Amino acid sequence: KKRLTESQFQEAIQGLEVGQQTIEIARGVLVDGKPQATFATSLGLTRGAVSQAVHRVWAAFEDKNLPEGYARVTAVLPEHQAYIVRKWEADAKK
Amino acid sequence: KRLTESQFQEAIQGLEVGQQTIEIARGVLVDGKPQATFATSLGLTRGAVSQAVHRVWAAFEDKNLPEGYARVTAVLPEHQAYIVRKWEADAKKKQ
DNA sequence: AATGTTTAGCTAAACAAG
DNA sequence: AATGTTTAGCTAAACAAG
Repeated sequence: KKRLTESQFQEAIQGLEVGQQTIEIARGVLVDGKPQATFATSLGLTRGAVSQAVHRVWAAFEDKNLPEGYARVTAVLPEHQAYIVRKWEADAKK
Repeated sequence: KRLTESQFQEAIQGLEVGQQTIEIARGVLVDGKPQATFATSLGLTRGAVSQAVHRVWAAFEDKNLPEGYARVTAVLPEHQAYIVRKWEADAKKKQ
């Protein structure tokens, strides 16, 4: 169970193109710790829809909290360079 | 954007794709038909037909990269992101 | 007018976790 | 059994270009 403080939630949704329903679901789950099931029930949504709603806000938070100084990069690379990049990632993981 | 039937089959190889999307994508990319023809015939929105074409085109773009090349995404220290950006230019210059 | 695009958001239903 | 995740495929409706 991923959780956010209100401060972290405010950061997550600042500038985010997100509707009121998604905000309410995400706050209830991530900030208040309520089950996603409660919103699926009350809003007449599939479990997958509620899962995606929480994920949209979580993903936004993650994008604003990358390690200090780090950049996301995407590139088409030859085999040996692609290997090096994946190994930088793998070694950073563990 | 246009494809031969061979390129089209390459595009969809290993792709999870249903026949309706295959029909739309072939019609547009291979046979050169407007997307509009499929929105009408299949009762779909324009955006659905546009996405259908996109799903197969994107798959083709990945298959059609040079042998041994791959699209990688990573979150890295700035200096390593810099190295990757340079490599990306080196690869473009070679191709 | 006509045609094609973008993306937040949702479905279906298999799947993964609890 | 209940609950949460994934993703090709869909719409909505606003935007892009002619």
